[PDB]
Amino acid sequence: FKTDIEIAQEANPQDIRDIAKKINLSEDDIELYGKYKAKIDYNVLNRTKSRAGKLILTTAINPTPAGEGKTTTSIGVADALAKLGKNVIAALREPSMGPVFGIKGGAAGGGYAQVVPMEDINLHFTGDMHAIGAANNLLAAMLDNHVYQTNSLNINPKRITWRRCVDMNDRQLRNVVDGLGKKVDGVTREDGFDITVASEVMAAFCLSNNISELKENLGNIVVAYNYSGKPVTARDLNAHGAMAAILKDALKPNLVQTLEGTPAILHGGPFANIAHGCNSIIATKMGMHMADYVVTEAGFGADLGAEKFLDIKCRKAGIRPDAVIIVATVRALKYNGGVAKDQLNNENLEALEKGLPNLLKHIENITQVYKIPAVVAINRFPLDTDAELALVRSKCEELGVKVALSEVWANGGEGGIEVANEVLKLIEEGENNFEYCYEEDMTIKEKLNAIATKIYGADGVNYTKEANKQIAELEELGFGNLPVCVAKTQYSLSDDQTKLGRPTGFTIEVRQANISAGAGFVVVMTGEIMKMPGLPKLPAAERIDVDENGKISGLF
Amino acid sequence: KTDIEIAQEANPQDIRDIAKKINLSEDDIELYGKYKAKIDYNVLNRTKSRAGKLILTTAINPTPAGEGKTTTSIGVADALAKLGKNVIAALREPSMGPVFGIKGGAAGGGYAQVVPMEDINLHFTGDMHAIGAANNLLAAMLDNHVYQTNSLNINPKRITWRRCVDMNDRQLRNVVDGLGKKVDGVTREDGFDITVASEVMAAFCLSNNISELKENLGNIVVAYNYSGKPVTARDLNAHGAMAAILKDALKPNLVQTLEGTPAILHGGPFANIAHGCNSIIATKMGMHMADYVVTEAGFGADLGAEKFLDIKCRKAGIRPDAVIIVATVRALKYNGGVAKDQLNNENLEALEKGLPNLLKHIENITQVYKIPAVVAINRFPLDTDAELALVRSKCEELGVKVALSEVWANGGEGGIEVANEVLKLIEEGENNFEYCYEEDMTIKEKLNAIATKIYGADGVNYTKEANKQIAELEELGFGNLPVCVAKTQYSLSDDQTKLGRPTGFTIEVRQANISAGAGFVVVMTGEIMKMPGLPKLPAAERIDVDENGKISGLF
Repeated sequence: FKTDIEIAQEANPQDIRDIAKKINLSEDDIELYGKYKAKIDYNVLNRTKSRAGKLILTTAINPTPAGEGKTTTSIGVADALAKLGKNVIAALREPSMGPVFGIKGGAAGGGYAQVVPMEDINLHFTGDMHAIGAANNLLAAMLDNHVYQTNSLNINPKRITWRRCVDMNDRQLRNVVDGLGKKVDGVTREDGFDITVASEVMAAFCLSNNISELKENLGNIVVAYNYSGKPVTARDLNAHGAMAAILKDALKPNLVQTLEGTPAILHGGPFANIAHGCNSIIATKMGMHMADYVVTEAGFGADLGAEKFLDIKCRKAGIRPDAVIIVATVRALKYNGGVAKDQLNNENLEALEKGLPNLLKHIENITQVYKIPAVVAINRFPLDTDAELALVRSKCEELGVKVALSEVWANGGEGGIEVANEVLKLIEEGENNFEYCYEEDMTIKEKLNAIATKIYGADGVNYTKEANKQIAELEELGFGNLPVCVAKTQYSLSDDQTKLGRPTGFTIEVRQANISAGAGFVVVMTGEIMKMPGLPKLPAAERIDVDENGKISGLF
Repeated sequence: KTDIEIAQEANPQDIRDIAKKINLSEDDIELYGKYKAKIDYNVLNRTKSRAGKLILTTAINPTPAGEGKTTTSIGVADALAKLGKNVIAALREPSMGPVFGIKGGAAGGGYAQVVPMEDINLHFTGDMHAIGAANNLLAAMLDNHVYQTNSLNINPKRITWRRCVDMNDRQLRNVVDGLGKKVDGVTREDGFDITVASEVMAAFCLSNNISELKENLGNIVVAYNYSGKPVTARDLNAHGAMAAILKDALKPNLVQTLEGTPAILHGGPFANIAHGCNSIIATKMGMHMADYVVTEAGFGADLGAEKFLDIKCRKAGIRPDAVIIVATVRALKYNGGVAKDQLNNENLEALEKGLPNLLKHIENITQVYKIPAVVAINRFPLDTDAELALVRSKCEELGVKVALSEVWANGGEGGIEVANEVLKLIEEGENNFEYCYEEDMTIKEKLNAIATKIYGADGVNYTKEANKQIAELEELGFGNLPVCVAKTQYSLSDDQTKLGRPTGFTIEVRQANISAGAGFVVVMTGEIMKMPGLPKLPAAERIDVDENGKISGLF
């Protein structure tokens, strides 16, 4: 048994200039950040011909307390396709540095399906998070400056929605009052900080097809409302040009590699509840432009990440997945059947059949609602009996979807050959009549009803009085044509985190709706959301140390 | 031509070729593009030093118009390269915040610049972001400790640590945080500084290595307990994580001048509440990789040079071999009573009235610190030969040559006269370097030595709160540390209107604070703005990006 850090330290990563050569990138097309990291110039998309690569989307069932192994499968499949002689790129998200100092930080993946360098990725990496935060906080500085100087835009201070950010888990900054002191020290008002990955800049950063669309999206950001009730934008403050300049280099995707030398692109990392939870469009487009196959993923389960990948990202990017990988484990399905977190290692065919409807619902959503070829990837554990694996296979064969066993955590690309070959079969043969869940012409409530009934399995959607008032205001201002991003719990298809398996007779309770005009969707809240996490009693930072030679210990 | 046209028309060499000039291998540097690199600080442990000489560039008290101190440092470095010397220019990295308020600007000016100018003004190599992340992590765990248990018995009204952001945001000067539910923290007053004002930056620049950085960060006093005792970052188990955040940032950044001379940019603290010099690691790396190092200190010789010598050189164990004092005829005539609009006209009477300012800085460098000095005059076209002869005559009486500098328009060729006099001062080797005070003196004795010897004051006056704060610092054991005086830079006194060389004045001290991480006591003679504000029409409104990602409007 080797830890993930031991494995990353014993692997021999190639010079990134050689990794770039695998995808036909020259020295003038990349900017080095050391010998193991590089940023890819996004202008290469204009002076090279596209390869029209295939898009493979990795999703999973609803998260369980001790699983969440979507990324290990994405990397293993990418390494597997490389073993089979394919030109493949893995497209993933960059994690937030903040949580590393609270709860222990981890690898991009795990076991022998990792991305290297592990230490840099968890920390500053190539500086993307700092640039997003600087753009977010510049807009806030220019907003408060306008109100302080003249307020010729007639901004109402009690209606300012823009919040500052920091890449730290600091509960102290959730609710603040600033602008205190002398008359030269600003205008007093209530304010607050989010974690940087929660900023709307991050969502617009990840949903821009190029630098021109980024500057336009940043300008459309609604930061406040005037006394007449009309939105005030970053463009009204003449700030989006400076924000785009701060993000000029950050928008270049970051090129790294897996343990086996497979090219990997890490770019962006928004939330999967108040945002779409996918990596940037630029990274996915660049992969499809430079490679024949692209393996990407979406956060949480297929009811949240895959739904937002298809109904938000793919719509704005003009792309369509050719195959979908649905990751699940026998332990996770038995958890949906009533087994506690301590009894999962024992064989239980009865609870496996009670939790299996969860996997079956995600299969029906991908294959019958969106009409995309799918394959179930089971991360096999040693104590998984042949009767348990045969039951999951039989119930999935009834829906026309194969079940491939995955062992990428211990064997790397060799553990994903069975999944990769089934994906290649789904791409060559098998139909793809990709359909969205809803259409843009529908109203906000019609789109919410389409998601809850088709995807979640609910009978309908209920709204609070505040929700009905906010939604109607959005319709009057012209935001009813945009997609909706539902912020609900990930542990269940419903909004109740205890309804495991496949709930039926339930309804969705909507309590808040806000506009993210930069990214181009409406955030609909079905509960309370923590946009700024807190530090525990004993933060992981207390164990982090540096020796006399500059070597970091205690990160993991 | 503007500074951008000169920087855009220049052909910068690949940074790997610049590294070869200073005997750096490929494994000794980390590339940030082909024009920037970070130097592994571990090279100082596996290679032998060249024992390079240290050249300090300072100037007279700043004037509201001319500011060519950095331009002279770069021009002289290029001049020494012309003479066949192995030279490195060591300078500071500017703050990104002000770029969005007023203009962004060149590292230098004219034909004495450092390239790439766009990256230096913006994210550069990410050092500023790392300084801010460490500052804000310590603040997060400080508030977290009080929220969880407060077993250290921290008094919230006595928390001195402030958060930071690299933006000119006046809104964050005075805040109240910890509001809301019981899970949202402990309510208290707080505030933000600009990142370069953080104490992390001063300790970052005053650490000889990564081990000293982690120890200095641990000594940072963030608050006081109810018993009046200091609470440190080490008490919070925070300095290990802070040093990790700064592991790569502590590596000096390698760039180049317009003429290919190697240049190192690292650190940039304030020159009033801090020492206003670049990092010790950068200066040590320069002396380790080159035979001559040209560095500078912010503001005039009464502030930057005093803190470079009495703080930086003390903690680093180095001593400058020569000092360059930069001045202009317009600046000296400004100290003589001429307004900002009448400076282009000849005025030999006002030139003699403002010259005592330059003469005072010469006496401080040569007679108090006993360092060879040379005056570099950035010559303007309307400077008459009679004006240049008067400045020369008054300086020859003090035993200091006057060399004319034209590096702004001609580059290294304009600084050959300055460079040759520096080498002449160096080839003698006589080192009688003395500090202004000694560590065993008390805080009040150290302030009196600075005010009388350097500033020219009769003495130092203190308010009752200043006497109370200083006495508290003495009880806690901080009286053995150097002092960093935070006063106006436009005058030798604390009154910004007393130009020239004031005589009958006294220094008024109103507050004293401890920066135990950096290792000095900050003494203010007035109010200091640690968070600047945006103007009515910020330069950010002119910044734009085209369809290919080219930035316009930065300068």
